[PDB]
Amino acid sequence: SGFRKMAFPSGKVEGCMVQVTCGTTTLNGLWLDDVVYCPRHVICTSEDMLNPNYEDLLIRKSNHNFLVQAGNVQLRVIGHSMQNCVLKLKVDTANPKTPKYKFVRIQPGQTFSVLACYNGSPSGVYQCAMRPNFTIKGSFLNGSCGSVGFNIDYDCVSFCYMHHMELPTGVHAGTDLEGNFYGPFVDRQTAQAAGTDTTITVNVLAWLYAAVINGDRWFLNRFTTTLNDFNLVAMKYNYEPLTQDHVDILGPLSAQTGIAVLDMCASLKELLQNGMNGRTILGSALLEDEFTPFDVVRQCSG
Amino acid sequence: SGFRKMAFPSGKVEGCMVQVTCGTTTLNGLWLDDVVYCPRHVICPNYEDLLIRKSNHNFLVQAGNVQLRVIGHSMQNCVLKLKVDTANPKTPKYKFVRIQPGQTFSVLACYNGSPSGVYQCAMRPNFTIKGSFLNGSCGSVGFNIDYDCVSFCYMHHMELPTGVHAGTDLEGNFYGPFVDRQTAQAAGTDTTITVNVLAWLYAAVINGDRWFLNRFTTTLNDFNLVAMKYNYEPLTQDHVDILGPLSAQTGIAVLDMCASLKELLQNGMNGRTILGSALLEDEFTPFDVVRQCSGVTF
Ligand SMILES: COCCN1Cc2ccc(Cl)cc2[C@H](C(=O)Nc2cncc3ccccc23)C1
Ligand SMILES: [Cl-]
Repeated sequence: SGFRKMAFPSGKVEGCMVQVTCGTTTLNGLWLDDVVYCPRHVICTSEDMLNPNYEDLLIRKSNHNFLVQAGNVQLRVIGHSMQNCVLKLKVDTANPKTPKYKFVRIQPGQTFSVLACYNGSPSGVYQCAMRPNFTIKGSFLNGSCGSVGFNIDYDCVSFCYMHHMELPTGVHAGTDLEGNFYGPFVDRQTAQAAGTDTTITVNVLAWLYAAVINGDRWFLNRFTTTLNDFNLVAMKYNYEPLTQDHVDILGPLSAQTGIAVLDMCASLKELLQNGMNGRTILGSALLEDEFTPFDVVRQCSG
Repeated sequence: SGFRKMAFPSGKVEGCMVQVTCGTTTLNGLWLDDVVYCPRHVICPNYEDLLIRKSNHNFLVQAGNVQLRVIGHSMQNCVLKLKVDTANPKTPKYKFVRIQPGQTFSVLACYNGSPSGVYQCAMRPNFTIKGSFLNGSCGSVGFNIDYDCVSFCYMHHMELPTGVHAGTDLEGNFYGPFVDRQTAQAAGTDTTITVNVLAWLYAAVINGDRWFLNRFTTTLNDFNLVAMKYNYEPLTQDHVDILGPLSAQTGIAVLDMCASLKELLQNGMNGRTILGSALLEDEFTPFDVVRQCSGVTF
């Protein structure tokens, strides 16, 4: 029993964190084999931030301008290339602690663990989700740039996020490990804003199935709904549209508990209408949307 | 910006998890130097009578794919200490510490000697933990990281009928009035960790949430009369002293923040949230708030 927001063990990722220094700027890098991946804005200075020409800034750099630190040992940079908004620093030593890894691009609603780092040193780990507005509600201070998000399904580390910036609302923007940003964001200090955020419907439904598996059935009702009538109601509460793919993905949880997806949808409809009325679901007074159907299956069963 | 339930990096602890098998039972062990620590119920009760019948070769210890050979065994309260032939090369700088209720820690939940997840939790005033554990999770450990030193504070033993968890410190002494036996046991009535809620209200202020603040103050005695009415733990002068740095950083006296908490308890949140929560959060200590709102590394 018990349902906690659970992060992956960070050990495999800690053994890859390095500190990257270019001039006055210091941030984190990911050392995998003989390459250190870090945000390309490490080469940017004071005025070179509203409209930086990264190709023009990088051509002025030599390998010895980049100081890379792995614990107390300094790594020697022997090459550099840019791939979108990531800088790839070729180093003269391959990381012996390199785990079995993959670079994956995630879709909104997917979850991942974050190893928050400062000066190449890991300070904490937490679980979070790619919001539908492509931002993450993380916990990051100055110097956390270059921190990474990951999942460790089986013995392999899937890197899915690298942190680049904080938006004026306090939420965070970053890229996949190939340097492509999530969302309409740019690694420029221009006026940017996160779009209106919505609730991840498929995730809330998965968390309601987790509550049923853990013995909580107070919110269930004798009603069902059509998928169309559910979406019309859900849109009014700023909930993401629920698709037929989401219904198919909730299939295993539906068969395990004996509650049809559209039956669970009717219960969510009623929760949105009534609120909780002094009650909680899995120790929460709000509807939790940062657990996917896969996360529920993983923690509630294996 | 941002305030998350943050666990310590588990790397140093992952390198210590092993699988312990005795007869039909399989659980986790903590391999530090040449000793593997695990719950004594792996041999299951008269534990002295059960242990005298076991030989070293009855305990199968697995470290990844490598098998460790047991060369001795002894009991220390409710922990079994299996002497092994090989010292763990991944042994970190460590200490065994006993924590007090209200103190927080990271839990590296494991199954079959393999770490599967890490989460943050607190020792409840009723000495239970609201964890997330399944069958096979026994022997999973709780820890804090202090500079480069890992302080092990918890070893999981059992789940109570309410779904909450009971375990011991690494010296085998249980937290709470629990016993390691299949019998009728219940967690006592739980209370809210007042000093922790106040620390989390200071974290909300640092993150720009000030709606709950007011012009009022209270006496420590008048606050404790109200707090006792709402199943909150008594707030002591030590708690007030510990909240000092957060009070000076935000400019809100502890008894001023206590007057805000009094109004939240009597009047509720009124459709509003604090740090994305509609309930008052009590599993962040004043030190957890300071460490996260300053970014200290390990
Ligand atoms: C206060 O001045 C911040 C200026 N930042 C402007 C900016 C613009 C584009 C890009 Cl890609 C990076 C940045 C930098 C940035 O977002 N850094 C930070 C990251 N993550 C949390 C941060 C919390 C606080 C501070 C800074 C954070 C620096
Ligand atoms: Cl995905």
